[PDB]
Amino acid sequence: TEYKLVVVGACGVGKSALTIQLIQNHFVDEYDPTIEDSYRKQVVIDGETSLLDILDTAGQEEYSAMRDQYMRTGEGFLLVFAINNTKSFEDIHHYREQIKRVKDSEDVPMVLVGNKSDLPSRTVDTKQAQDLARSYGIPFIETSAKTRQGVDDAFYTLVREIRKHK
Ligand SMILES: *CCC(=O)N1CC(NC(=O)COc2ccc(Br)cc2C(=O)N2CC=C(c3ccccc3)C2)C1
Ligand SMILES: Nc1nc2c(ncn2[C@@H]2O[C@H](COP(=O)(O)OP(=O)(O)O)[C@@H](O)[C@H]2O)c(=O)[nH]1
Ligand SMILES: [Ca+2]
Ligand SMILES: [Ca+2]
Ligand SMILES: [Ca+2]
Repeated sequence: TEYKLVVVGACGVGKSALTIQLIQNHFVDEYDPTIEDSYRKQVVIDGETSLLDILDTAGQEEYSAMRDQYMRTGEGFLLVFAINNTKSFEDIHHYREQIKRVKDSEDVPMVLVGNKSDLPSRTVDTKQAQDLARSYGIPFIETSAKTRQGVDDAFYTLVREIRKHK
């Protein structure tokens, strides 16, 4: 079985860093903000293997029929913010609504990902993230692409969410 995962979130939250840690097991500090490529990876989850197709999104702050098309094939979404960036946590709501639009559906598999948990200076409290995730009916996973903490879990959890949805 194959699963199409899409990684979304505001500029600079760690979309590309998270994805490259999962795929290539290293942390990148300066990854081109315009590159929007897909990656492949077979993984074993709860005894069952899947081929993961992960679409790293980028682009400009704008509507794009082209991007809508690449994202409509997504079966699950990683909603990423950075714990030291309040604006990125506020954008989460807008990302979820855009997903609902492109998929014409309220119950798309999704996980909320609070990235950069290695950093000391957090502006977004765990409790606000937990309540937001609670209201959406989705899991919330803290991660650090730098240390690799939570990275497998973020993606593995999204796959479980997709599996349950069928
Ligand atoms: C630095 C490059 C980068 O990482 N960026 C730019 C920003 N790009 C987007 O968010 C692209 O637009 C979307 C991405 C993913 C989805 Br799902 C939907 C959309 C989209 O069409 N819109 C229009 C309104 C948007 C918005 C987002 C946040 C706050 C307010 C409005 C997203 C990430
Ligand atoms: N401390 C820390 N820095 C990160 C983490 N993830 C990404 N970064 C850095 O934050 C910046 C944004 O990363 P990037 O993945 O390019 O953001 P994107 O625009 O969402 O793809 C880069 O300089 C990364 O090296 C993390 O988990 N912890
Ligand atoms: Ca990127
Ligand atoms: Ca344009
Ligand atoms: Ca409808």
